[PDB]
Amino acid sequence: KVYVELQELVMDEKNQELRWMEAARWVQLEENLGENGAWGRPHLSHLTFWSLLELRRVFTKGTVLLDLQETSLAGVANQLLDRFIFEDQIRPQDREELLRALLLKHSHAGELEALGGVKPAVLTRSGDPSQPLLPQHSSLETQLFCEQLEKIPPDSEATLVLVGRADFLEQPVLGFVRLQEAAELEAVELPVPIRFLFVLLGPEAPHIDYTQLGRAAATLMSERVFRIDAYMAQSRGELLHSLEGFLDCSLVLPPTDAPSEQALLSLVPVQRELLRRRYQSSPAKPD
Amino acid sequence: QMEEPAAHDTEATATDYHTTSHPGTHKVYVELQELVMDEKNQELRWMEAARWVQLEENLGENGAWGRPHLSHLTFWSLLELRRVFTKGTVLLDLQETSLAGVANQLLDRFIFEDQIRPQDREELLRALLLKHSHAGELEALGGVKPAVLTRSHSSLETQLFCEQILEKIPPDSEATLVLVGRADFLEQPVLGFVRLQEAAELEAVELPVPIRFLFVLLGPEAPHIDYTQLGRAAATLMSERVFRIDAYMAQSRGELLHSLEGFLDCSLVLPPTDAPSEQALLSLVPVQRELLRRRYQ
Repeated sequence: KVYVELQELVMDEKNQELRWMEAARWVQLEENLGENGAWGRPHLSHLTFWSLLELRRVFTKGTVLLDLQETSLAGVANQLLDRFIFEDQIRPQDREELLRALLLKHSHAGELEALGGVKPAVLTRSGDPSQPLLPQHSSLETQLFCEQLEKIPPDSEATLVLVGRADFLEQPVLGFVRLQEAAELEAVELPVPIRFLFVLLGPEAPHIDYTQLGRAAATLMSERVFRIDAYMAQSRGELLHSLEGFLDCSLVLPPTDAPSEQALLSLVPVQRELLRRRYQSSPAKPD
Repeated sequence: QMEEPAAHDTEATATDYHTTSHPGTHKVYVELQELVMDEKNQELRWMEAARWVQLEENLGENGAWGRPHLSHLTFWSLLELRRVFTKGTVLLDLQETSLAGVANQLLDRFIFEDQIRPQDREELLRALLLKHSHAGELEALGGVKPAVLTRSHSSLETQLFCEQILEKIPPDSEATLVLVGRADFLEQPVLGFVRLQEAAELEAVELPVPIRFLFVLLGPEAPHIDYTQLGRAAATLMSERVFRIDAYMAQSRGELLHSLEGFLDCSLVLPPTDAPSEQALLSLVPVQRELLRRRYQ
Protein backbone atom coordinates (compact mmCIF):
# COMPACT_ATOMS: atom_id res chain seq x y z
CA LYS A 1 0.00 0.00 0.00
CA VAL A 2 0.89 3.70 0.10
CA TYR A 3 0.33 6.80 2.21
CA VAL A 4 -0.79 10.06 0.58
CA GLU A 5 -1.26 13.47 2.21
CA LEU A 6 -3.25 16.40 0.82
CA GLN A 7 -2.41 19.89 2.07
CA GLU A 8 -4.33 23.03 1.13
CA LEU A 9 -2.99 26.57 1.52
CA VAL A 10 -5.14 28.23 4.19
CA MET A 11 -5.12 31.15 6.63
CA ASP A 12 -5.25 30.77 10.39
CA GLU A 13 -7.79 32.81 12.34
CA LYS A 14 -5.72 34.15 15.25
CA ASN A 15 -2.82 35.86 13.43
CA GLN A 16 -4.21 35.77 9.84
CA GLU A 17 -1.04 34.02 8.66
CA LEU A 18 -1.43 31.86 5.57
CA ARG A 19 0.10 28.39 5.92
CA TRP A 20 -0.24 24.76 4.84
CA MET A 21 -2.70 22.56 6.72
CA GLU A 22 -3.33 18.96 5.71
CA ALA A 23 -6.90 18.28 4.59
CA ALA A 24 -7.09 14.53 3.94
CA ARG A 25 -4.97 11.39 3.97
CA TRP A 26 -5.07 8.13 2.02
CA VAL A 27 -4.07 4.59 2.90
CA GLN A 28 -6.08 3.04 0.03
CA LEU A 29 -9.18 4.28 1.87
CA GLU A 30 -9.57 8.04 2.27
CA GLU A 31 -9.78 9.88 5.59
CA ASN A 32 -10.84 13.52 5.87
CA LEU A 33 -10.12 16.23 8.44
CA GLY A 34 -13.04 18.06 10.02
CA GLU A 35 -13.19 21.59 11.37
CA ASN A 36 -13.14 20.26 14.94
CA GLY A 37 -9.71 18.75 14.34
CA ALA A 38 -10.50 15.04 14.27
CA TRP A 39 -10.38 12.61 11.36
CA GLY A 40 -13.57 11.50 9.68
CA ARG A 41 -14.39 7.88 9.02
CA PRO A 42 -12.32 6.15 6.31
CA HIS A 43 -14.18 5.74 3.04
CA LEU A 44 -13.74 4.83 -0.61
CA SER A 45 -12.78 7.85 -2.68
CA HIS A 46 -15.42 9.34 -4.98
CA LEU A 47 -14.38 12.06 -7.42
CA THR A 48 -16.37 14.78 -9.14
CA PHE A 49 -16.44 15.08 -12.92
CA TRP A 50 -15.01 18.60 -12.99
CA SER A 51 -12.06 17.62 -10.78
CA LEU A 52 -11.06 14.82 -13.15
CA LEU A 53 -11.56 17.06 -16.20
CA GLU A 54 -9.31 19.68 -14.65
CA LEU A 55 -6.70 17.15 -13.52
CA ARG A 56 -6.48 15.73 -17.04
CA ARG A 57 -6.17 19.21 -18.55
CA VAL A 58 -3.39 20.30 -16.19
CA PHE A 59 -1.60 16.94 -16.42
CA THR A 60 -1.52 17.06 -20.23
CA LYS A 61 0.65 20.19 -20.05
CA GLY A 62 2.21 19.28 -16.70
CA THR A 63 5.77 19.59 -15.43
CA VAL A 64 7.40 16.27 -14.54
CA LEU A 65 10.65 15.96 -12.57
CA LEU A 66 11.46 12.25 -12.63
CA ASP A 67 14.43 10.67 -10.80
CA LEU A 68 15.12 14.06 -9.26
CA GLN A 69 18.21 14.61 -7.08
CA GLU A 70 16.87 16.48 -4.07
CA THR A 71 16.09 15.60 -0.46
CA SER A 72 14.57 18.84 0.83
CA LEU A 73 11.31 20.70 0.32
CA ALA A 74 13.27 23.88 -0.42
CA GLY A 75 15.42 22.20 -3.06
CA VAL A 76 12.46 20.39 -4.64
CA ALA A 77 10.56 23.69 -4.74
CA ASN A 78 13.56 25.45 -6.31
CA GLN A 79 13.99 22.88 -9.07
CA LEU A 80 10.23 22.70 -9.63
CA LEU A 81 9.91 26.47 -10.06
CA ASP A 82 12.97 26.40 -12.33
CA ARG A 83 11.36 23.84 -14.64
CA PHE A 84 8.08 25.76 -14.36
CA ILE A 85 9.71 28.94 -15.66
CA PHE A 86 11.65 27.00 -18.30
CA GLU A 87 8.37 25.54 -19.61
CA ASP A 88 6.74 29.02 -19.45
CA GLN A 89 4.08 27.71 -17.06
CA ILE A 90 4.64 30.69 -14.75
CA ARG A 91 6.33 34.02 -15.34
CA PRO A 92 9.77 34.50 -13.74
CA GLN A 93 8.44 37.37 -11.61
CA ASP A 94 6.21 34.87 -9.79
CA ARG A 95 9.07 32.63 -8.61
CA GLU A 96 9.64 34.67 -5.45
CA GLU A 97 6.00 34.46 -4.37
CA LEU A 98 5.59 30.79 -5.31
CA LEU A 99 8.75 29.83 -3.42
CA ARG A 100 7.57 31.90 -0.46
CA ALA A 101 4.28 29.99 -0.48
CA LEU A 102 5.84 26.54 -0.91
CA LEU A 103 8.14 26.89 2.13
CA LEU A 104 5.64 28.11 4.73
CA LYS A 105 4.87 26.26 7.94
CA HIS A 106 3.15 22.96 7.14
CA SER A 107 0.74 22.49 10.04
CA HIS A 108 -1.10 19.28 10.93
CA ALA A 109 -4.20 18.22 12.85
CA GLY A 110 -2.28 18.33 16.14
CA GLU A 111 -2.17 22.14 16.04
CA LEU A 112 -5.72 22.84 14.81
CA GLU A 113 -7.20 23.21 18.29
CA ALA A 114 -4.07 25.10 19.36
CA LEU A 115 -4.80 27.62 16.60
CA GLY A 116 -8.19 29.08 15.72
CA GLY A 117 -8.93 26.87 12.74
CA VAL A 118 -8.16 27.41 9.06
CA LYS A 119 -9.98 29.35 6.33
CA PRO A 120 -9.53 29.22 2.54
CA ALA A 121 -7.15 31.79 1.10
CA VAL A 122 -5.66 33.04 -2.16
CA LEU A 123 -2.03 34.08 -2.51
CA THR A 124 -1.66 37.61 -3.88
CA ARG A 125 1.06 39.51 -5.71
CA SER A 126 2.20 41.03 -2.41
CA GLY A 127 3.04 39.10 0.76
CA ASP A 128 -0.50 39.46 2.13
CA PRO A 129 -3.09 36.66 1.99
CA SER A 130 -6.48 37.55 0.52
CA GLN A 131 -10.05 36.15 0.55
CA PRO A 132 -11.41 34.17 -2.43
CA LEU A 133 -13.88 35.94 -4.71
CA LEU A 134 -15.64 32.89 -6.17
CA PRO A 135 -18.60 31.45 -4.24
CA GLN A 136 -17.56 28.98 -1.57
CA HIS A 137 -18.64 25.35 -1.30
CA SER A 138 -18.19 23.58 2.02
CA SER A 139 -16.57 20.21 1.43
CA LEU A 140 -19.08 17.45 0.74
CA GLU A 141 -16.63 15.00 2.31
CA THR A 142 -16.55 17.19 5.42
CA GLN A 143 -20.35 17.43 5.54
CA LEU A 144 -20.72 13.68 5.01
CA PHE A 145 -17.85 11.90 6.79
CA CYS A 146 -16.46 14.40 9.33
CA GLU A 147 -19.48 15.71 11.27
CA GLN A 148 -19.57 13.40 14.29
CA LEU A 149 -2.00 5.17 10.81
CA GLU A 150 -0.70 1.77 11.86
CA LYS A 151 -1.93 0.40 8.51
CA ILE A 152 0.99 2.09 6.69
CA PRO A 153 3.62 -0.55 5.76
CA PRO A 154 7.15 0.11 7.05
CA ASP A 155 8.70 0.01 3.56
CA SER A 156 6.10 2.25 1.91
CA GLU A 157 6.98 5.67 0.50
CA ALA A 158 4.64 8.60 1.03
CA THR A 159 3.18 11.07 -1.47
CA LEU A 160 2.53 14.75 -0.76
CA VAL A 161 -0.17 16.73 -2.58
CA LEU A 162 -0.10 20.53 -2.24
CA VAL A 163 -3.01 22.61 -3.54
CA GLY A 164 -3.02 26.39 -3.34
CA ARG A 165 -4.70 29.37 -4.96
CA ALA A 166 -2.70 32.29 -6.33
CA ASP A 167 -4.58 34.99 -8.23
CA PHE A 168 -1.39 36.05 -10.05
CA LEU A 169 -1.55 33.04 -12.38
CA GLU A 170 -2.70 32.88 -15.98
CA GLN A 171 -3.86 29.26 -15.65
CA PRO A 172 -3.62 26.35 -13.20
CA VAL A 173 -0.27 24.55 -13.26
CA LEU A 174 0.78 21.04 -12.24
CA GLY A 175 4.24 19.95 -11.15
CA PHE A 176 4.73 16.22 -10.57
CA VAL A 177 8.00 15.27 -8.88
CA ARG A 178 9.44 11.80 -8.30
CA LEU A 179 12.60 11.74 -6.21
CA GLN A 180 15.40 9.36 -7.13
CA GLU A 181 15.66 8.41 -3.44
CA ALA A 182 12.76 8.62 -0.99
CA ALA A 183 13.37 11.38 1.54
CA GLU A 184 11.83 12.70 4.74
CA LEU A 185 10.36 16.20 4.46
CA GLU A 186 9.45 18.72 7.14
CA ALA A 187 5.95 18.96 5.64
CA VAL A 188 4.93 15.44 6.71
CA GLU A 189 5.06 14.61 10.43
CA LEU A 190 4.62 10.86 9.93
CA PRO A 191 7.93 8.88 9.87
CA VAL A 192 7.45 7.69 6.28
CA PRO A 193 9.76 8.85 3.45
CA ILE A 194 8.22 10.89 0.64
CA ARG A 195 8.71 9.76 -2.96
CA PHE A 196 6.18 11.74 -5.02
CA LEU A 197 5.17 15.39 -4.74
CA PHE A 198 2.04 16.83 -6.35
CA VAL A 199 2.02 20.62 -6.64
CA LEU A 200 -1.24 22.10 -7.97
CA LEU A 201 -1.30 25.90 -8.11
CA GLY A 202 -3.49 28.34 -9.99
CA PRO A 203 -6.00 31.19 -9.93
CA GLU A 204 -9.68 31.25 -9.00
CA ALA A 205 -11.43 29.86 -12.09
CA PRO A 206 -14.94 28.46 -12.59
CA HIS A 207 -15.44 24.69 -12.25
CA ILE A 208 -12.02 24.47 -10.55
CA ASP A 209 -12.16 23.28 -6.94
CA TYR A 210 -8.57 22.91 -5.80
CA THR A 211 -9.60 20.74 -2.87
CA GLN A 212 -11.40 18.43 -5.30
CA LEU A 213 -8.44 18.71 -7.71
CA GLY A 214 -6.05 17.61 -4.98
CA ARG A 215 -8.48 14.88 -3.97
CA ALA A 216 -8.45 13.61 -7.56
CA ALA A 217 -4.65 13.69 -7.71
CA ALA A 218 -4.35 11.90 -4.36
CA THR A 219 -6.90 9.27 -5.40
CA LEU A 220 -5.00 8.73 -8.66
CA MET A 221 -1.76 8.29 -6.70
CA SER A 222 -3.52 5.92 -4.29
CA GLU A 223 -4.60 3.81 -7.27
CA ARG A 224 -2.30 0.79 -7.49
CA VAL A 225 -1.93 0.72 -11.29
CA PHE A 226 -1.06 4.41 -11.58
CA ARG A 227 1.36 4.10 -8.65
CA ILE A 228 3.17 1.16 -10.27
CA ASP A 229 3.29 3.04 -13.57
CA ALA A 230 4.60 6.14 -11.78
CA TYR A 231 7.43 4.24 -10.09
CA MET A 232 8.57 3.02 -13.53
CA ALA A 233 7.68 6.12 -15.58
CA GLN A 234 10.56 7.74 -17.48
CA SER A 235 8.47 10.45 -19.17
CA ARG A 236 5.32 12.51 -18.82
CA GLY A 237 3.76 10.50 -21.65
CA GLU A 238 3.68 7.29 -19.62
CA LEU A 239 1.97 9.07 -16.71
CA LEU A 240 -0.53 10.55 -19.17
CA HIS A 241 -1.12 7.05 -20.57
CA SER A 242 -1.77 5.72 -17.06
CA LEU A 243 -4.17 8.61 -16.39
CA GLU A 244 -5.93 7.82 -19.67
CA GLY A 245 -6.41 4.22 -18.55
CA PHE A 246 -7.58 5.47 -15.15
CA LEU A 247 -10.25 7.60 -16.82
CA ASP A 248 -11.13 4.78 -19.22
CA CYS A 249 -11.91 2.44 -16.32
CA SER A 250 -13.81 5.06 -14.32
CA LEU A 251 -17.56 4.85 -13.71
CA VAL A 252 -19.49 8.12 -13.91
CA LEU A 253 -22.80 8.07 -12.07
CA PRO A 254 -25.27 10.66 -13.39
CA PRO A 255 -27.88 12.30 -11.14
CA THR A 256 -31.30 10.73 -10.75
CA ASP A 257 -34.48 11.61 -8.87
CA ALA A 258 -34.98 7.93 -7.89
CA PRO A 259 -31.99 6.83 -5.81
CA SER A 260 -32.24 3.14 -5.03
CA GLU A 261 -29.95 0.40 -3.77
CA GLN A 262 -31.27 -2.22 -6.20
CA ALA A 263 -30.81 0.07 -9.21
CA LEU A 264 -27.25 0.84 -8.10
CA LEU A 265 -26.53 -2.86 -7.52
CA SER A 266 -27.30 -3.55 -11.19
CA LEU A 267 -23.93 -1.91 -11.99
CA VAL A 268 -21.90 -4.69 -10.33
CA PRO A 269 -20.85 -6.26 -13.68
CA VAL A 270 -19.85 -2.80 -14.91
CA GLN A 271 -17.67 -2.18 -11.85
CA ARG A 272 -16.06 -5.63 -12.04
CA GLU A 273 -15.36 -5.33 -15.77
CA LEU A 274 -13.87 -1.85 -15.35
CA LEU A 275 -11.59 -3.17 -12.59
CA ARG A 276 -10.62 -6.10 -14.82
CA ARG A 277 -9.72 -3.77 -17.69
CA ARG A 278 -7.77 -1.51 -15.32
CA TYR A 279 -5.71 -4.44 -14.04
CA GLN A 280 -5.38 -6.15 -17.44
CA SER A 281 -2.53 -3.93 -18.66
CA SER A 282 -0.87 -3.68 -15.24
CA PRO A 283 1.83 -6.14 -14.15
CA ALA A 284 0.03 -6.47 -10.82
CA LYS A 285 -2.99 -8.64 -10.00
CA PRO A 286 -6.18 -7.41 -8.28
CA ASP A 287 -6.43 -8.17 -4.56
CA GLN B 1 -26.85 35.19 -57.45
CA MET B 2 -23.17 36.04 -57.07
CA GLU B 3 -23.20 36.73 -53.33
CA GLU B 4 -22.27 34.10 -50.75
CA PRO B 5 -23.14 35.99 -47.57
CA ALA B 6 -21.44 35.01 -44.33
CA ALA B 7 -23.71 34.08 -41.44
CA HIS B 8 -24.13 36.91 -38.94
CA ASP B 9 -24.74 35.69 -35.38
CA THR B 10 -27.44 38.10 -34.20
CA GLU B 11 -29.74 37.91 -31.18
CA ALA B 12 -31.58 41.22 -31.64
CA THR B 13 -34.79 39.42 -32.69
CA ALA B 14 -34.18 36.31 -30.57
CA THR B 15 -36.72 37.28 -27.91
CA ASP B 16 -39.35 37.77 -30.63
CA TYR B 17 -39.65 33.96 -30.81
CA HIS B 18 -39.87 33.26 -27.05
CA THR B 19 -43.33 31.88 -26.34
CA THR B 20 -45.34 32.84 -23.27
CA SER B 21 -46.75 29.32 -22.88
CA HIS B 22 -45.52 27.37 -19.87
CA PRO B 23 -44.68 23.80 -20.96
CA GLY B 24 -46.43 20.91 -19.28
CA THR B 25 -44.61 18.36 -17.15
CA HIS B 26 -44.10 15.20 -19.20
CA LYS B 27 -42.26 12.01 -18.37
CA VAL B 28 -39.83 11.03 -21.11
CA TYR B 29 -39.29 7.89 -23.17
CA VAL B 30 -35.92 7.83 -24.93
CA GLU B 31 -34.93 5.69 -27.91
CA LEU B 32 -31.32 5.44 -29.08
CA GLN B 33 -30.89 4.50 -32.74
CA GLU B 34 -27.65 3.68 -34.55
CA LEU B 35 -26.69 3.68 -38.21
CA VAL B 36 -26.18 0.02 -39.14
CA MET B 37 -26.02 -2.27 -42.18
CA ASP B 38 -28.17 -5.35 -42.74
CA GLU B 39 -26.48 -8.39 -44.26
CA LYS B 40 -29.49 -9.36 -46.38
CA ASN B 41 -29.29 -6.41 -48.79
CA GLN B 42 -26.26 -4.34 -47.61
CA GLU B 43 -28.68 -1.42 -47.18
CA LEU B 44 -28.03 1.41 -44.72
CA ARG B 45 -30.71 1.68 -42.05
CA TRP B 46 -31.36 2.92 -38.51
CA MET B 47 -31.53 0.23 -35.83
CA GLU B 48 -32.84 0.33 -32.27
CA ALA B 49 -29.91 0.29 -29.85
CA ALA B 50 -31.30 1.13 -26.40
CA ARG B 51 -34.35 2.59 -24.71
CA TRP B 52 -34.99 4.48 -21.48
CA VAL B 53 -38.30 4.23 -19.63
CA GLN B 54 -37.33 3.94 -15.97
CA LEU B 55 -33.97 2.24 -16.51
CA GLU B 56 -31.85 1.53 -19.58
CA GLU B 57 -32.39 -1.57 -21.72
CA ASN B 58 -29.98 -2.42 -24.53
CA LEU B 59 -30.61 -4.55 -27.61
CA GLY B 60 -28.47 -7.66 -28.04
CA GLU B 61 -27.50 -9.42 -31.25
CA ASN B 62 -30.41 -11.82 -30.89
CA GLY B 63 -33.22 -9.26 -30.95
CA ALA B 64 -33.87 -9.71 -27.22
CA TRP B 65 -33.78 -6.76 -24.85
CA GLY B 66 -31.26 -7.25 -22.06
CA ARG B 67 -31.57 -6.73 -18.34
CA PRO B 68 -32.68 -3.24 -17.27
CA HIS B 69 -29.97 -1.34 -15.43
CA LEU B 70 -28.95 2.03 -14.09
CA SER B 71 -27.43 4.17 -16.83
CA HIS B 72 -23.71 4.49 -16.14
CA LEU B 73 -21.65 6.83 -18.29
CA THR B 74 -18.05 6.91 -19.41
CA PHE B 75 -15.86 9.93 -18.70
CA TRP B 76 -15.10 10.45 -22.40
CA SER B 77 -18.83 10.37 -23.15
CA LEU B 78 -19.60 13.39 -20.98
CA LEU B 79 -16.40 15.13 -22.08
CA GLU B 80 -17.34 14.88 -25.74
CA LEU B 81 -21.02 15.59 -25.10
CA ARG B 82 -20.10 18.88 -23.45
CA ARG B 83 -17.72 19.54 -26.35
CA VAL B 84 -20.44 19.13 -28.98
CA PHE B 85 -23.07 20.92 -26.89
CA THR B 86 -20.86 24.02 -26.64
CA LYS B 87 -20.99 24.37 -30.44
CA GLY B 88 -24.33 22.60 -30.87
CA THR B 89 -27.07 23.55 -33.30
CA VAL B 90 -30.42 23.99 -31.54
CA LEU B 91 -33.87 24.29 -33.11
CA LEU B 92 -36.22 25.06 -30.22
CA ASP B 93 -40.00 25.05 -30.74
CA LEU B 94 -39.63 23.82 -34.32
CA GLN B 95 -42.98 23.94 -36.14
CA GLU B 96 -42.52 20.60 -37.89
CA THR B 97 -44.53 17.38 -37.86
CA SER B 98 -42.55 15.04 -40.13
CA LEU B 99 -39.03 13.64 -40.01
CA ALA B 100 -38.27 15.01 -43.48
CA GLY B 101 -39.15 18.55 -42.41
CA VAL B 102 -37.19 18.28 -39.15
CA ALA B 103 -34.17 16.93 -41.03
CA ASN B 104 -34.33 19.64 -43.70
CA GLN B 105 -34.61 22.47 -41.17
CA LEU B 106 -31.84 20.94 -39.05
CA LEU B 107 -29.49 20.62 -42.02
CA ASP B 108 -30.23 24.19 -43.10
CA ARG B 109 -29.34 25.36 -39.59
CA PHE B 110 -26.24 23.12 -39.66
CA ILE B 111 -25.10 24.94 -42.81
CA PHE B 112 -25.98 28.32 -41.28
CA GLU B 113 -23.78 27.71 -38.22
CA ASP B 114 -20.88 26.34 -40.33
CA GLN B 115 -21.28 22.93 -38.70
CA ILE B 116 -21.36 21.06 -42.02
CA ARG B 117 -20.34 21.99 -45.53
CA PRO B 118 -22.99 22.40 -48.26
CA GLN B 119 -21.54 19.40 -50.11
CA ASP B 120 -22.30 17.18 -47.09
CA ARG B 121 -25.97 18.20 -46.90
CA GLU B 122 -27.35 15.81 -49.52
CA GLU B 123 -25.58 12.79 -48.02
CA LEU B 124 -26.62 13.75 -44.48
CA LEU B 125 -30.23 14.13 -45.65
CA ARG B 126 -30.05 10.77 -47.41
CA ALA B 127 -28.81 9.24 -44.16
CA LEU B 128 -31.39 10.90 -41.90
CA LEU B 129 -34.29 9.83 -44.14
CA LEU B 130 -33.31 6.15 -44.24
CA LYS B 131 -35.65 3.47 -42.95
CA HIS B 132 -36.03 3.52 -39.15
CA SER B 133 -36.36 -0.13 -38.16
CA HIS B 134 -37.30 -1.70 -34.83
CA ALA B 135 -36.24 -4.73 -32.83
CA GLY B 136 -38.98 -6.91 -34.32
CA GLU B 137 -37.72 -6.52 -37.89
CA LEU B 138 -34.17 -7.46 -36.83
CA GLU B 139 -34.76 -11.23 -36.86
CA ALA B 140 -36.41 -10.94 -40.28
CA LEU B 141 -33.48 -8.75 -41.41
CA GLY B 142 -30.95 -11.57 -41.11
CA GLY B 143 -28.92 -9.84 -38.41
CA VAL B 144 -27.32 -6.41 -38.29
CA LYS B 145 -23.77 -5.04 -38.28
CA PRO B 146 -22.70 -1.45 -37.53
CA ALA B 147 -21.96 0.80 -40.47
CA VAL B 148 -20.27 4.07 -41.38
CA LEU B 149 -21.79 6.69 -43.67
CA THR B 150 -19.56 7.41 -46.67
CA ARG B 151 -20.01 9.97 -49.44
CA SER B 152 -20.88 8.20 -52.69
CA HIS B 153 -16.17 -5.08 -31.03
CA SER B 154 -19.46 -5.19 -29.13
CA SER B 155 -20.70 -2.51 -26.76
CA LEU B 156 -19.97 -2.99 -23.06
CA GLU B 157 -23.67 -2.92 -22.14
CA THR B 158 -24.47 -5.62 -24.70
CA GLN B 159 -21.73 -7.88 -23.32
CA LEU B 160 -22.75 -7.27 -19.70
CA PHE B 161 -26.56 -7.27 -19.94
CA CYS B 162 -27.70 -8.79 -23.26
CA GLU B 163 -25.87 -12.13 -23.50
CA GLN B 164 -28.25 -13.85 -21.07
CA ILE B 165 -42.89 -1.42 -22.29
CA LEU B 166 -46.22 0.28 -23.13
CA GLU B 167 -47.51 -0.73 -19.69
CA LYS B 168 -44.51 0.93 -18.02
CA ILE B 169 -44.84 4.22 -19.95
CA PRO B 170 -46.89 6.93 -18.18
CA PRO B 171 -49.87 8.18 -20.24
CA ASP B 172 -48.61 11.77 -20.60
CA SER B 173 -45.19 10.81 -21.97
CA GLU B 174 -43.30 12.28 -24.92
CA ALA B 175 -40.46 10.68 -26.85
CA THR B 176 -36.86 11.75 -27.30
CA LEU B 177 -35.17 10.23 -30.35
CA VAL B 178 -31.37 10.09 -30.23
CA LEU B 179 -29.83 9.45 -33.65
CA VAL B 180 -26.20 8.31 -33.64
CA GLY B 181 -24.12 7.71 -36.75
CA ARG B 182 -20.60 7.72 -38.13
CA ALA B 183 -19.90 9.81 -41.24
CA ASP B 184 -16.27 9.87 -42.37
CA PHE B 185 -16.81 12.84 -44.70
CA LEU B 186 -17.50 15.27 -41.84
CA GLU B 187 -14.63 17.35 -40.49
CA GLN B 188 -15.88 17.49 -36.89
CA PRO B 189 -18.65 15.89 -34.84
CA VAL B 190 -21.89 17.87 -34.87
CA LEU B 191 -24.73 17.96 -32.34
CA GLY B 192 -28.25 18.83 -33.39
CA PHE B 193 -30.84 19.34 -30.65
CA VAL B 194 -34.46 19.84 -31.71
CA ARG B 195 -37.48 20.59 -29.55
CA LEU B 196 -40.71 20.44 -31.54
CA GLN B 197 -43.34 23.09 -30.90
CA GLU B 198 -45.82 20.29 -30.19
CA ALA B 199 -45.35 16.55 -29.86
CA ALA B 200 -45.62 14.68 -33.15
CA GLU B 201 -46.14 11.09 -34.29
CA LEU B 202 -43.51 10.95 -37.01
CA GLU B 203 -44.48 8.39 -39.65
CA ALA B 204 -40.84 7.64 -40.51
CA VAL B 205 -40.00 6.70 -36.90
CA GLU B 206 -42.94 5.06 -35.12
CA LEU B 207 -42.60 5.28 -31.33
CA PRO B 208 -44.91 4.28 -28.46
CA VAL B 209 -45.27 7.99 -27.57
CA PRO B 210 -45.18 11.15 -29.71
CA ILE B 211 -41.75 12.66 -30.33
CA ARG B 212 -40.89 15.99 -28.72
CA PHE B 213 -37.08 15.99 -28.79
CA LEU B 214 -34.50 14.91 -31.34
CA PHE B 215 -30.80 14.39 -30.64
CA VAL B 216 -28.71 14.12 -33.81
CA LEU B 217 -25.05 13.18 -33.29
CA LEU B 218 -22.92 12.63 -36.40
CA GLY B 219 -19.22 12.80 -37.17
CA PRO B 220 -16.07 10.98 -38.21
CA GLU B 221 -14.02 8.44 -36.26
CA ALA B 222 -12.06 10.43 -33.68
CA PRO B 223 -9.98 9.73 -30.57
CA HIS B 224 -12.00 9.19 -27.37
CA ILE B 225 -15.26 9.36 -29.34
CA ASP B 226 -17.58 6.37 -29.10
CA TYR B 227 -20.76 7.57 -30.80
CA THR B 228 -22.82 4.81 -29.18
CA GLN B 229 -21.64 5.97 -25.75
CA LEU B 230 -22.24 9.60 -26.73
CA GLY B 231 -25.83 8.69 -27.60
CA ARG B 232 -26.11 6.87 -24.28
CA ALA B 233 -24.90 10.04 -22.53
CA ALA B 234 -27.42 12.22 -24.39
CA ALA B 235 -30.23 9.79 -23.56
CA THR B 236 -29.20 9.67 -19.89
CA LEU B 237 -29.16 13.48 -19.88
CA MET B 238 -32.70 13.54 -21.28
CA SER B 239 -33.89 10.96 -18.74
CA GLU B 240 -32.86 13.22 -15.84
CA ARG B 241 -35.70 15.33 -14.46
CA VAL B 242 -33.97 18.69 -14.01
CA PHE B 243 -32.36 18.72 -17.45
CA ARG B 244 -35.62 17.61 -19.06
CA ILE B 245 -37.53 20.46 -17.40
CA ASP B 246 -34.82 22.92 -18.45
CA ALA B 247 -34.93 21.58 -22.01
CA TYR B 248 -38.70 22.00 -22.10
CA MET B 249 -38.25 25.60 -20.92
CA ALA B 250 -35.06 26.44 -22.85
CA GLN B 251 -35.09 29.32 -25.33
CA SER B 252 -31.41 29.23 -26.34
CA ARG B 253 -28.40 26.95 -26.41
CA GLY B 254 -26.93 28.77 -23.40
CA GLU B 255 -29.70 27.65 -21.05
CA LEU B 256 -29.19 24.06 -22.23
CA LEU B 257 -25.46 24.42 -21.56
CA HIS B 258 -26.19 25.76 -18.07
CA SER B 259 -28.45 22.77 -17.38
CA LEU B 260 -25.78 20.38 -18.70
CA GLU B 261 -23.08 21.97 -16.55
CA GLY B 262 -25.33 21.63 -13.51
CA PHE B 263 -25.88 17.99 -14.48
CA LEU B 264 -22.10 17.51 -14.53
CA ASP B 265 -21.85 19.36 -11.21
CA CYS B 266 -24.19 16.73 -9.75
CA SER B 267 -22.42 13.79 -11.42
CA LEU B 268 -20.26 11.38 -9.44
CA VAL B 269 -17.28 9.42 -10.76
CA LEU B 270 -16.25 6.11 -9.21
CA PRO B 271 -12.57 5.40 -9.97
CA PRO B 272 -11.24 1.84 -10.32
CA THR B 273 -11.16 0.65 -6.70
CA ASP B 274 -10.12 -2.85 -5.64
CA ALA B 275 -12.91 -3.07 -3.05
CA PRO B 276 -15.66 -5.67 -3.60
CA SER B 277 -18.27 -4.46 -6.06
CA GLU B 278 -21.25 -4.44 -3.70
CA GLN B 279 -19.58 -2.27 -1.04
CA ALA B 280 -17.96 0.01 -3.63
CA LEU B 281 -21.30 0.66 -5.32
CA LEU B 282 -23.34 0.93 -2.11
CA SER B 283 -20.87 3.51 -0.79
CA LEU B 284 -22.16 5.82 -3.55
CA VAL B 285 -25.63 5.90 -1.94
CA PRO B 286 -24.93 8.49 0.82
CA VAL B 287 -22.64 10.50 -1.46
CA GLN B 288 -25.33 10.66 -4.15
CA ARG B 289 -27.99 11.41 -1.53
CA GLU B 290 -26.02 14.39 -0.23
CA LEU B 291 -25.04 15.55 -3.73
CA LEU B 292 -28.65 15.54 -4.95
CA ARG B 293 -30.10 17.20 -1.82
CA ARG B 294 -30.60 20.58 -3.51
CA ARG B 295 -30.97 19.53 -7.17
CA TYR B 296 -34.53 18.21 -6.79
CA GLN B 297 -35.72 20.59 -4.04
